Parts: sequence; structure tokens; C-alpha cells
Amino acid sequence: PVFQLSTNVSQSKVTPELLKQISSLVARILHKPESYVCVHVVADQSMTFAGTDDPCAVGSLKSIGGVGGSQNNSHAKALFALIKDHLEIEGNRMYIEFVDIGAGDIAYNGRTFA
Amino acid sequence: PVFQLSTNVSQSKVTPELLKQISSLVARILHKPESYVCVHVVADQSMTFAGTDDPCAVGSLKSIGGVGGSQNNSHAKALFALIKDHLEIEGNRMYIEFVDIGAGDIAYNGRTFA
Amino acid sequence: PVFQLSTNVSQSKVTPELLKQISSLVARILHKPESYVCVHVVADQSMTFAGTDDPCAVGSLKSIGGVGGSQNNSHAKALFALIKDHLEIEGNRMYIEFVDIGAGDIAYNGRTFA
Repeated sequence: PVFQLSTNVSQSKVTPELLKQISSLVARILHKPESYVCVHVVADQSMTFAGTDDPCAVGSLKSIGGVGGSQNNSHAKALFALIKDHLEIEGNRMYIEFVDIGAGDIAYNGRTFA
Repeated sequence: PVFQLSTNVSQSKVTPELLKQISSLVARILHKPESYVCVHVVADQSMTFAGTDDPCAVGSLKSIGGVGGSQNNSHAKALFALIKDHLEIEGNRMYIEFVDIGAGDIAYNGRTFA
Repeated sequence: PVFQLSTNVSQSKVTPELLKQISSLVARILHKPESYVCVHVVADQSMTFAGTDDPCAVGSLKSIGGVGGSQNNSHAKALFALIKDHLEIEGNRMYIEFVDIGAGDIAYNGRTFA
């Protein structure tokens, strides 16, 4: 399970503790061990949303399962909640994409999972 | 609708006006309100194309619909045209990926669209 | 064929020769001309794996075909091998995603391939 986020806010707000809290939350919402969670947050990007350069973000959560349907709604609410409290990005200027990956299409330690 | 572009050219060329013109163009070619368009351009990356570090770019346009078939051809011509005039990237060293997203697989303001 | 890699290791290790060796290897493992290969490596990112900020990486290989099934296993072994020798990332802290792209969904030089 991989969570990636791009934002135009300052790298000052992207603390190593934020990455930890994201990691923990992703493990919880996907019901997978945190030992497999990878988090990547990218700051101070050149980004617009709705034509303006005000604070915004685009992210994605990629997983083998756990990313289909109304579960994505509940999971979104939590991720949006965490990202705003820490990065102060309004919900109406952020997207998070949910991407289901096949076991044969992701390699860990040199081999696919299936 | 999200447009993302990575390039090895200097951040000097990535002006806030470029991002605006991209935003406008993406809204037009997808026939969606610009209020939902997010643009992300990343510059001065470590990239090769055809084995060389000359100017190049890889991008993607992700959307709920509007990204299938020969429409992608017309849309490509316009995006390639804009990116070259501003970033001076030859067409034969750029890729743009078109990615259809399901409504249940992208969250905005804390909830999916379906 | 596009190979992208994000890592928290220093940009010092991402030499222009590394990008060349990656390019060469991607051409070989996908059996496609290196003239179409694009490589993008991003360094010194804010990333955690398993909750820690030790060296880690996430990448993806996107291609029209050549990315399905047990072939992904053999290809992974080679990519993991190259990335570690040069970037010193342990296999158990790296993911590589394999993504099949439709010919109508990627544009080169202003037009899709189909």
C-alpha cells in the first residue's frame, strides 16, 4: 500500500511526524500491516487548482484491494481530515485517487506477490 | 481532471502563467469546469529520453471520461503545442498518458463522486 | 515505455550514468527500442517505509504490453538488483508497480499510437 501526495504548501509543514501519522492511518484504513506501508509527500510544487495557486493537493492511495466503492468515502474523510489539520489544505482544493493494483503487477523485494 | 507533467527543463520556464494556460486548455479539451481542474508541473528533474539528458517530458491527464479514443489524438496535439512553445520540448521526446478514472475512485472534499 | 522512481536517498547517488544504465536495462527487459525509453528518477524525497525514514523507494514501469504476469518477476529481480547496487536501497523497502497502457491512451509527438 502506497500513499503519495503532491502539494504547493511549504516543506516546512511536512514534518517526519506527519509522514508517520499518515503511515499509521493508511495501515488502519486499509487493514494491512504498517510494515508494508510506503508514504511519499512532496511539497512546494508548482500547482494550480481552479486556476489559482492557493494551497492545493493531489494524492493517490494504491493497494491490492481495500480501495473499491463506498469504503473509499470513509477513507477519504479521514485522509482529508488529517491533511488539512497539518497542511491547512481546504477539502475543495484537494483530490485523492484510489487505485486497485493486481498482485502480479507490484514487486516487493525483487518478486511480485502473485 | 488532473494534468501532471515532469520535465528536465529549468523551473525558470514554468511560470505561474504557464500553469494558468494549461489549466484553461485542460478545461476546454475535457469540456469540464475549470473550477475542478488541477495542474502540477515539475521542473529540473533527472530524466533521460532515448538514452540522453536533452529536454524531455512525461505527463498524464486523468479524468472521469473524456480520455478515450481518437479524442485523445486531438487533445494531444493541443497539449504538445502548448508545451513546446513554452518549454521548448520537441514532440519526439515527450509522452502524455491519458487515464480514465472511475467516479468511485476519486475523492474531492472528503467524498467520492459516486 | 516509462520508468519512474522516487527515493529518499541523496541526489548525489543519482548520476546521469545511473539514468543511462536504467534506460538500457528497461529497453532490454521490455524488448523495445531504447529510442522510446524515458527514465525519471527523483531523489531526496520525504518518504517513509514501514513507519521509518530509512532509505526506500517506490517506482513504476509503464508500457504497452511486456508488463503482465511472471515476466514481471524476472524484470523485478533485475531492476531491484540495479537499484540497490547504485542507491543502496534494500529490497524489503522498495515497491515497483507494473502498469499496462493501451495504445490509444498514450501520445507521442502529438498523436496516440492507436
